[PDB]
Amino acid sequence: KTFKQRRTFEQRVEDVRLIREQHPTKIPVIIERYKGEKQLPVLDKTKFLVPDHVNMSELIKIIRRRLQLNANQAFFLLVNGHSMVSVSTPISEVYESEKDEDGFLYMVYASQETF
Ligand SMILES: COC1CCN(C(=O)NCC2CC2)CC1
Ligand SMILES: [Cl-]
Repeated sequence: KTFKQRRTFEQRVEDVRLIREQHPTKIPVIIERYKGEKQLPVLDKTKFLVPDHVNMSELIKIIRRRLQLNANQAFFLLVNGHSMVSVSTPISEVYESEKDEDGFLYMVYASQETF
């Protein structure tokens, strides 16, 4: 069901190396609905190539637009299993400190802060 379940560590590592080769300015991001989630839709896809200069605050706006949310729906975005310390950090900086050992940056969203 989840991305890590669908692809071998080898396949995830090689895909990241290829994004490096072909999409060198992009951060490879996996974005997944919380398995417990009732309110928010699932995304049309899992793997997002994010320009490396956008900050976390803009990536939240992008995903809320991708989900076609309205002003008073709640949306929480976990990175590498935990709350974002700050929405102002550029995603290039977030990648270097929060990337998985496979080379992807793993995110999960819910309507609840208590996932
Ligand atoms: C904000 O992230 C989304 C942008 C679209 N995307 C791309 O693949 N980018 C376009 C270009 C061919 C690589 C990943 C999802
Ligand atoms: Cl690029």
